[PDB]
Amino acid sequence: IIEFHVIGNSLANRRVLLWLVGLQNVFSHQLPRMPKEYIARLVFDPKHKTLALIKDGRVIGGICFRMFPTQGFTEIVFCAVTSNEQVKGYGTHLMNHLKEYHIKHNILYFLTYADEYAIGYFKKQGFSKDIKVPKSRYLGYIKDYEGATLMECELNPRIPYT
Amino acid sequence: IIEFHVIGNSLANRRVLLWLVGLQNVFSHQLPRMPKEYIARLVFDPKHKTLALIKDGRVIGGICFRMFPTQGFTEIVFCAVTSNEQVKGYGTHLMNHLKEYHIKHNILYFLTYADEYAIGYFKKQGFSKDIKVPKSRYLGYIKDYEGATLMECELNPRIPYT
Amino acid sequence: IIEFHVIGNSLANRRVLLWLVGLQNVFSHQLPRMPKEYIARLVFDPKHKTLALIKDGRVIGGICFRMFPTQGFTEIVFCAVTSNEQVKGYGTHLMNHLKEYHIKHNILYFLTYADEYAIGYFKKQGFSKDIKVPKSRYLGYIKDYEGATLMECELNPRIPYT
Amino acid sequence: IIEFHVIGNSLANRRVLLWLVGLQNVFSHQLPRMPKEYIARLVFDPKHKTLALIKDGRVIGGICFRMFPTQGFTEIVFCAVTSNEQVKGYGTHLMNHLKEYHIKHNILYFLTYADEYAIGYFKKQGFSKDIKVPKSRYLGYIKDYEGATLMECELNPRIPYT
Amino acid sequence: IIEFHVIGNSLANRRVLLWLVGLQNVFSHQLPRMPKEYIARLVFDPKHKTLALIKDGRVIGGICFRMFPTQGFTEIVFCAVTSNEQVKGYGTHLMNHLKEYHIKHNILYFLTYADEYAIGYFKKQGFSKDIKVPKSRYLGYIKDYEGATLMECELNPRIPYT
Amino acid sequence: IIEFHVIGNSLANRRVLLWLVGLQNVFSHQLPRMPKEYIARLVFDPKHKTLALIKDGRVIGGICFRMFPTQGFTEIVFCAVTSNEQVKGYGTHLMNHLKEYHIKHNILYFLTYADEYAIGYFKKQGFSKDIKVPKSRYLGYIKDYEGATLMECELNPRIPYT
Amino acid sequence: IIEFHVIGNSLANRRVLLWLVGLQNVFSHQLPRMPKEYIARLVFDPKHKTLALIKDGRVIGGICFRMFPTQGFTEIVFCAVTSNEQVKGYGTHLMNHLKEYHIKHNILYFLTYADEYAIGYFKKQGFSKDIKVPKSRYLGYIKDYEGATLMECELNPRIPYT
Amino acid sequence: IIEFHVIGNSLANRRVLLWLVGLQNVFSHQLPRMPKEYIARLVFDPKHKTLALIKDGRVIGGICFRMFPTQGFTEIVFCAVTSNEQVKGYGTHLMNHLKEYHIKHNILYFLTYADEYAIGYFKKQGFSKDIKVPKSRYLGYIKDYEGATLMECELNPRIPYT
Ligand SMILES: C[C@@H](O)C(=O)SCCNC(=O)CCNC(=O)[C@H](O)C(C)(C)COP(=O)(O)OP(=O)(O)OC[C@H]1O[C@@H](n2cnc3c(N)ncnc32)[C@H](O)[C@@H]1OP(=O)(O)O
Ligand SMILES: C[C@@H](O)C(=O)SCCNC(=O)CCNC(=O)[C@H](O)C(C)(C)COP(=O)(O)OP(=O)(O)OC[C@H]1O[C@@H](n2cnc3c(N)ncnc32)[C@H](O)[C@@H]1OP(=O)(O)O
Ligand SMILES: C[C@@H](O)C(=O)SCCNC(=O)CCNC(=O)[C@H](O)C(C)(C)COP(=O)(O)OP(=O)(O)OC[C@H]1O[C@@H](n2cnc3c(N)ncnc32)[C@H](O)[C@@H]1OP(=O)(O)O
Ligand SMILES: C[C@@H](O)C(=O)SCCNC(=O)CCNC(=O)[C@H](O)C(C)(C)COP(=O)(O)OP(=O)(O)OC[C@H]1O[C@@H](n2cnc3c(N)ncnc32)[C@H](O)[C@@H]1OP(=O)(O)O
Ligand SMILES: C[C@@H](O)C(=O)SCCNC(=O)CCNC(=O)[C@H](O)C(C)(C)COP(=O)(O)OP(=O)(O)OC[C@H]1O[C@@H](n2cnc3c(N)ncnc32)[C@H](O)[C@@H]1OP(=O)(O)O
Ligand SMILES: C[C@@H](O)C(=O)SCCNC(=O)CCNC(=O)[C@H](O)C(C)(C)COP(=O)(O)OP(=O)(O)OC[C@H]1O[C@@H](n2cnc3c(N)ncnc32)[C@H](O)[C@@H]1OP(=O)(O)O
Ligand SMILES: C[C@@H](O)C(=O)SCCNC(=O)CCNC(=O)[C@H](O)C(C)(C)COP(=O)(O)OP(=O)(O)OC[C@H]1O[C@@H](n2cnc3c(N)ncnc32)[C@H](O)[C@@H]1OP(=O)(O)O
Ligand SMILES: C[C@@H](O)C(=O)SCCNC(=O)CCNC(=O)[C@H](O)C(C)(C)COP(=O)(O)OP(=O)(O)OC[C@H]1O[C@@H](n2cnc3c(N)ncnc32)[C@H](O)[C@@H]1OP(=O)(O)O
Repeated sequence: IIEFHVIGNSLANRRVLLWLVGLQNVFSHQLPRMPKEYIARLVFDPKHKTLALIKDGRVIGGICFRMFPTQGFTEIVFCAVTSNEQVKGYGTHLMNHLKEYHIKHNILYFLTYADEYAIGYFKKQGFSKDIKVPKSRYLGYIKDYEGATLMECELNPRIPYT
Repeated sequence: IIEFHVIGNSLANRRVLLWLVGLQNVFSHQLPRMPKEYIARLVFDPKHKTLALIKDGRVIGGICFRMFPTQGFTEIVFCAVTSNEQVKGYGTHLMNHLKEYHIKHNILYFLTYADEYAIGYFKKQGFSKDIKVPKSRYLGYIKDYEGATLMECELNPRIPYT
Repeated sequence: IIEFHVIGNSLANRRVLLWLVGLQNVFSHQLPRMPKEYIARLVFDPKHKTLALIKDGRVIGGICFRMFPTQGFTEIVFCAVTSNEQVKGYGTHLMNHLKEYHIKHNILYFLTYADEYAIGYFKKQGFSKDIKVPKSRYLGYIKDYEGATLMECELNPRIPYT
Repeated sequence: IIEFHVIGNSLANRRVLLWLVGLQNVFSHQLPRMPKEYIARLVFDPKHKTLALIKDGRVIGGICFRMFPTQGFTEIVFCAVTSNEQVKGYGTHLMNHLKEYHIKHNILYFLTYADEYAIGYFKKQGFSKDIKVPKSRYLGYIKDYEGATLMECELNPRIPYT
Repeated sequence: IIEFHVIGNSLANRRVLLWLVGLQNVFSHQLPRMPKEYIARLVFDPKHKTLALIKDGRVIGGICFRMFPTQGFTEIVFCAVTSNEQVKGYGTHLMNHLKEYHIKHNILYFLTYADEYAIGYFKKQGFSKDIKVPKSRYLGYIKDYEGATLMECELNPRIPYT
Repeated sequence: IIEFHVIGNSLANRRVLLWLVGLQNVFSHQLPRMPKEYIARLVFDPKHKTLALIKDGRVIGGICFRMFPTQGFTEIVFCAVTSNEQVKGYGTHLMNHLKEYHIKHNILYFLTYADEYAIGYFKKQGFSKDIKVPKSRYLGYIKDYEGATLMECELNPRIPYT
Repeated sequence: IIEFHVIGNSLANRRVLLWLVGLQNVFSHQLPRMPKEYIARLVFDPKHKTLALIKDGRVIGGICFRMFPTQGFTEIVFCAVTSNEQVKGYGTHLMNHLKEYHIKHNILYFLTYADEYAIGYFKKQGFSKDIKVPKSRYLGYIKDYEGATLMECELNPRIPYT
Repeated sequence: IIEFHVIGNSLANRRVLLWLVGLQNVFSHQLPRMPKEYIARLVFDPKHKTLALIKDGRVIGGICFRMFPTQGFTEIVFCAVTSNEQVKGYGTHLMNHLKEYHIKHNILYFLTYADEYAIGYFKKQGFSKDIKVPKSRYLGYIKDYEGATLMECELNPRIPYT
């Protein structure tokens, strides 16, 4: 019933392609201040990936992220769970799966910009406002959001998350 | 800078992909009573095409259609122009380009179902409630919408439309 | 553990082969007035497919059908669930999965010939004795059964069935 | 030694060639009011086939027919058994083999035009003057013979014929 | 018209496929205490062959067997003739054709496990309860049937059986 | 999420590799009187296979076995379930899956040597101290353990095990 | 009449080659203190690109830039519009197009050295003397100009520039 | 009798594969607080290498390390010598060989995290708690261990170590 797939636009077949459109749709509905062409541009950007959450063949949530292996971290671009399936643990399950996928790729730091509506969920996911990654390593790589709060999560590679 | 392109999923691909994502977004917003997943599935269906209206590199309108050359007609699936570009003649220019395209393919009949709000636009584009195409030729081919009005446009192949 | 597989003799696989034999066995036991070699011929006909119901690796039911995309409908040939798995919702889930599969293929009409003993099951699956598909479109394509009654089900492509 | 072969010109070829010459000769002699050139043109037509009755390596009878699978029927073009082999059941065995062949191809309707002398043979083979196939389905496909009688045979796919 | 074909699932053919299904049907009807899926698995096992008895194109009997050339014997798995063709010498002709086939392959011993109901048929086909093949050569190769009795037939390679 | 995979070194490979490393670790911990190097050499031996019990992507149990198809039996080399997953039926489900796998390969005899602590588990899985396979067939093929008890399981190919 | 092309010397055909010579000519005339062999070396350097401004097929302006994706910024090398076409908005249109091209490549920082004659135009283009890119990230990558003023423009990827 | 091989999982043959399993075994026994799946994941990670110490064909020690040539250093992941072969100089010989291998690859800095039980051996190997590699160069690349002590060894490329 529940699935997890790290998908993305390569160079993709139709089932993954419609999953990406669903992801772009959910991100738009759940993040109205983000321009939909901006969401669509990043979701289909080849350097971006999306951990998709599938229920009975249908997208119900996902995390869009940008891996920076040469810089040693991943940027969290979009997080969303559809309106009626929220407050059920799916958001935590998504982040946990993202953490397990990243320790398997030996990337141990997440960076993200959270506004006031979002900061609480990231704190529950283990993110902090104390940033260990040096500014010279993320500035110009992650996209800055003025007025938002930069937040960082450090992963433990000896711990299982799923 | 105004452009018209007949595009669609098959089997510039990345720019066609984002165009198809932009068309699915414009269609979904302008046709809110249509399911978004239904729109996406048809927009990316291999047997469906979309005439995209591109302005300065961005999607601002389109007509999704499904050609039935073995039956002698084309089904008009979705028509939409983004709100800020409406009442400028783009919907008329879109339909005229679609007519010229189908005359080149010896397809001279458009079929569609218009609800109470859209009937007036199709009337202004030459559509009629009198259907010359026999029911045995379109039933089970076009998608029926109960309580909507079946409309037909017959194209003149000797007339220029653009 | 229950799965749904649209299988059929191509040109195949041993796991698919033994499922087809199991389907031929179940159909024949549940339809004793059908000739076994007639069931075998259709189940193994390359133009026929069967949606197999697999519980714990073994066949327990299925629906054999013939798609007529150029005609706009699909003919339902055999429906059966093994006797010890009947009256559990398996026949209904089979029909619903078949409806979803045909929506993705833009075939929106089912036609079938029901016994006096099976006509009740088809009425519950939404079938009606009112046939919208013209006779000139199904006669000579679906297999006629003198004495039985033609039944038709129209599918809504904007609705999810599974 | 009795043999039945479905043969025909395309795109043992030399023995099939002489069989086709023998069939054209038998057809011409048994159907004297048919033009010989007309018989030869259809016997060697790529879209036409002939079920040849071979006895000890020699043609003694045949049924030339044209399959219309897109229309759901087959046109019976010529039927003949050489004089010395008539009234032995070969004409009945020929038609029965043709029926079994068409059931394997999901073609369950024969159409033909019988003059006053041939109607009786087709009646004994199950043909009828009542035509279930709609006129819109056969007009302009089968060759019409004015003042002859259109006859139809419906085949039962559950019955063995050989 | 009666023929003998040593067939079996290779790696096949549709005519061979439907014969195998017919054999699976006949074996199962004539051996009701055998699980159908067990019969199906062995009939379609690539190490198993079946000598099919074909009367007028359709299966009416057969013998399924497993050759063990490195062990020096063949195991007889299933023997059946359809009920309306029994008591006609068909089962005896099947056994004789099987014996001839194995002489050409230099396998001179048959082993089998006979019911109290079938043991009489095997005695008539020359089988004996005296087993010359050592236990160390058949145990773990032939399928044991607790309660049944092992029976053995030795073939003379200088004798014609058909 | 429970999975069963038959894996093994030869000639997903990296995930099979880590599975084989996980199996060697589980085997070594659960069988401390076995040399770790001996376990690793057999787990990675080309002629040895392992049925791996995967739970949520991680090895939690397995049966290492060596098939002797030319001799008619399989040697059970190592059986283990990790401590935290014991007494849940996994050892029984592992053996049942191994039995179903071997019936598909016409191997109907398991052989193993059980010490005083493991005899009871094999008894509950149908093994017996009475050995039907002749000594001439297994001596020098299975690895002997002096002062351990040779045990044999005979599988019924007509019974379902999963 | 007006065009925009991001061109450059690869490893270029003749129309682009003459565009590059025109660009080198305009940069020389508009930047007399820059050695012409230095301008020519950079314009034809493969790691450099030039956004060319074409009027009726003729180069009238351009920006030569060096992308440093691994460093997260682009260096602005040469900017010029021909003498008679200046003070018409072309310089702003060029920079805006450069910004749109760079947000599409996820590079969000421009760096440049402006002398006293040039600082005012860059201030109107959104450049600032407050430099957010760390010195350790641009020193040795961009070419230093003593006495000139380092200037930086940060791009917003959610804003359209053309 | 004594050997040294820099081995690792590529994309490895069986002798190297069993050496890697032995290395994973020794690291587990000698570092019990390190999860064995974590040790196995890193030892078989393609970006990791292990300098293996072989005595008479058997693994008796090794250093697992991660080269970061783009960062200018190597991370020391696991060091171990089997229990009975310790305090014999093998640990120093291993590190010396690692140093010689790294000056040949022009990497002149080692970084590692040592707990209280390990700090003394690294001090004897020339490691120091004064860290010359800037934090911006190793943070997020080497795996941090809270409570452990970061330690650094600088190599001299003009000195022979073996
Ligand atoms: C800014 C941008 O550029 C980025 O970087 S990405 C954009 C991020 N923008 C959004 O995503 C907005 C739309 N939102 C959603 O789509 C979903 O809302 C979530 C956020 C995906 C949660 O997914 P979800 O609802 O499945 O979460 P789940 O069920 O795991 O529970 C969550 C546990 O966090 C607690 N909590 C505290 N504060 C919040 C909060 N603000 N939102 C949600 N939960 C919160 C809650 O109270 C429970 O904690 P508990 O009840 O256990 O104490
Ligand atoms: C399957 C089936 O469901 C479909 O296929 S979904 C198609 C229906 N999709 C929508 O409903 C989406 C929301 N809508 C729009 O996206 C745009 O509205 C349009 C419809 C694309 C017009 O495009 P547009 O605004 O560019 O039109 P354009 O400027 O060419 O002028 C058009 C001339 O028709 C006059 N007119 C009269 N009645 C209507 C009417 N109901 N709607 C629009 N115009 C109308 C108008 O007043 C002017 O009249 P004129 O000035 O010529 O006398
Ligand atoms: C057209 C022709 O060539 C074919 O293709 S052969 C089709 C007919 N194939 C057979 O004859 C084979 C033998 N049979 C079976 O293999 C099974 O019988 C089912 C039905 C095929 C499997 O379905 P199943 O047993 O899993 O049923 P499921 O539980 O899903 O639905 C149960 C709900 O159907 C209601 N109902 C009403 N009338 C009937 C009826 N006549 N038979 C069964 N249920 C009926 C019942 O009153 C309940 O209604 P509810 O409980 O909802 O109130
Ligand atoms: C496009 C359209 O123009 C055509 O497609 S051209 C087809 C017409 N081509 C000819 O006309 C050629 C000359 N003819 C022949 O080549 C042979 O004559 C036949 C027609 C091939 C019979 O073959 P055949 O002689 O082997 O027949 P067979 O032995 O199977 O028996 C048949 C049973 O039908 C009885 N019967 C009743 N009325 C007739 C009749 N008019 N003709 C033949 N039999 C007839 C017969 O008395 C026996 O009756 P039963 O004994 O069963 O009661
Ligand atoms: C080992 C096991 O895993 C297997 O592989 S399953 C083998 C057993 N499969 C069945 O049970 C299926 C159901 N059965 C059949 O499908 C058919 O029954 C036959 C026999 C398989 C076909 O053979 P058939 O019927 O064509 O017989 P045919 O006419 O050739 O020989 C007839 C001569 O057998 C004499 N006779 C003595 N005892 C028996 C006996 N028990 N049954 C039949 N005949 C017997 C009879 O008295 C006459 O003797 P005669 O007339 O010579 O004096
Ligand atoms: C070459 C030769 O050396 C080998 O091949 S090495 C194989 C021996 N490898 C070990 O020794 C490793 C340590 N052990 C384990 O890794 C697990 O222990 C098991 C053995 C994998 C059971 O797996 P498991 O714990 O999942 O078993 P599962 O839950 O299926 O139940 C099993 C039912 O057998 C009952 N039972 C009675 N006696 C024993 C016994 N001695 N051991 C286990 N169960 C036993 C139990 O009480 C329950 O009885 P029930 O509840 O059915 O009445
Ligand atoms: C240093 C080097 O290593 C680099 O890094 S690259 C080398 C840069 N060296 C040159 O390029 C010298 C030659 N120059 C030209 O080739 C053209 O002159 C431009 C600069 C390409 C403008 O192109 P253009 O003339 O098309 O500009 P446009 O029409 O967009 O107007 C421009 C708006 O900036 C206002 N403005 C303020 N100060 C200046 C200024 N110094 N120059 C031009 N405009 C200026 C103006 O007053 C209007 O502002 P407004 O009037 O609206 O307030
Ligand atoms: C933390 C982790 O994430 C890492 O980063 S890796 C994990 C490191 N964790 C271990 O490896 C624990 C298990 N351990 C071993 O597997 C072996 O124990 C060694 C460490 C490989 C030595 O190998 P080895 O025994 O062959 O050493 P060798 O014979 O060269 O002598 C060594 C010379 O260091 C002196 N010494 C002082 N303190 C220590 C100490 N703590 N351990 C060993 N020697 C020490 C000793 O007294 C003699 O010095 P001397 O006697 O000459 O003054």
